[PDB]
Amino acid sequence: SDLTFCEIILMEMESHDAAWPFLEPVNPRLVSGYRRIIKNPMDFSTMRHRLSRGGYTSSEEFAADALLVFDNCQTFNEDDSEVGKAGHIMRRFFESRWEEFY
Ligand SMILES: CCc1c(-c2csc(N3CCNC[C@@H]3C(=O)NCC(C)(C)C)n2)[nH]c(C)c1C(C)=O
Ligand SMILES: [Mg+2]
Repeated sequence: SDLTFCEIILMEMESHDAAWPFLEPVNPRLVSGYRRIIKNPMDFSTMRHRLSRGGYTSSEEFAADALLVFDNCQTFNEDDSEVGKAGHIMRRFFESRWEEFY
């Protein structure tokens, strides 16, 4: 039941217009300094894969990964960059959906 809500939230994030920076892992070969600055990368497909194999024991673990996506986004990208702007939309979306489930 805890995992049901995560499937709904993850499905909605995956299909969101603003999800485009977060659908796949950042390729550090293409992004100078990413490996240096971001210690714990995370993205929606990594969450999908972990959800698929049953690798989340609780919804709190799922939310930790979601928040990590947006913490990494704000650590690496300017708030007015295209990726930063998309990350703020996605972060607010996640927080608001998470709250109306718990
Ligand atoms: C800015 C990199 C980044 C992305 C991301 C995922 S798809 C994407 N793009 C697609 C089309 N044009 C804009 C941009 C792009 O390819 N720019 C060229 C590079 C910089 C890849 C050489 N960007 N997602 C996250 C979370 C990122 C970071 C650094 O946090
Ligand atoms: Mg926080």
